Amino acid sequence: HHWGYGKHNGPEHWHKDFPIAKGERQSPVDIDTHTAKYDPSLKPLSVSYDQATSLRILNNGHSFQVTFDDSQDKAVLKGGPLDGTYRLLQFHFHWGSLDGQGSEHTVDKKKYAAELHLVHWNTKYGDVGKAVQQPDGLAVLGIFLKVGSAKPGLQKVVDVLDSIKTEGKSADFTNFDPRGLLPESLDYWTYPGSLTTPPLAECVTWIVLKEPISVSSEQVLKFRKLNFNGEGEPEELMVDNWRPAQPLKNRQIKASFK
Ligand SMILES: [N]S(=O)(=O)[C][C][C][C][C][C]C123[B@]45[B@@]67[B@@]89[C@]1%10B81%11B698B746B814B562B%10%1143
Ligand SMILES: [Zn+2]
Repeated sequence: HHWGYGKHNGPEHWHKDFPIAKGERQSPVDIDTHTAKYDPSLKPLSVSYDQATSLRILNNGHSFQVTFDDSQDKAVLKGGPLDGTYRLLQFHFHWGSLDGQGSEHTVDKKKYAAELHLVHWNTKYGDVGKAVQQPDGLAVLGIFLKVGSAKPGLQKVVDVLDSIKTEGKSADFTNFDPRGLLPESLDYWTYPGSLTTPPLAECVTWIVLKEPISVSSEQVLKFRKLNFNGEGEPEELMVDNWRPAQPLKNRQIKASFK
């Protein structure tokens, strides 16, 4: 049992191969908006994506991901709760079988239809493998998706998903601008946590934006046509690829806004 999201290999099984699943700083979590403290010392987040170079889009058996050139400081996250500079490696999504679930973080127990993660790693550690071994190695920018109006900036992604239906498939995905996926406000919540997929490493500063983006029903329906399986294996829709909320334990969620 390679891990997944089903009855026999899903999140409640992960601790057997990855014991840190039951650790002290696991993600995602419920963001209780009334308990999160406004921290007037938190800086605005700096998102510098003007020089981003997308490379490929890939179905990895658990999500689909757009990968970027992280060999230079072209698309970087700085400021906010972070020290130093974090390079964009990839983005991917988590989504549901229906619109009432799909997000990993929840807000006062509310689930969104999907959640976008933009994954960045701290350049002081030189590469992402080294960064995942450090408590401040990664910064993941989390954006909620609700269903309503279409997101134009998402359409270029949606339109190539038919070409990466099954696990292992990839395609050229150049000149994609991730600025088109961002909401107006960069107000955020932040807390120390983990990767939400194996190996569940406790290396992430989470930055979760308050404002969701709206996507259309037709856009999310295309997510739901992807397959967890490889080509030629029984077809199993890539849906509900989200880890549930984990215990907060001894952590404080801080808000950038009043
Ligand atoms: N859902 S989420 O946003 O929390 C997920 C972020 C996963 C980022 C990739 C980290 C990795 B995985 B293990 B070690 C590092 B080296 B090897 B494989 B390579 B990938 B890279
Ligand atoms: Zn993720």
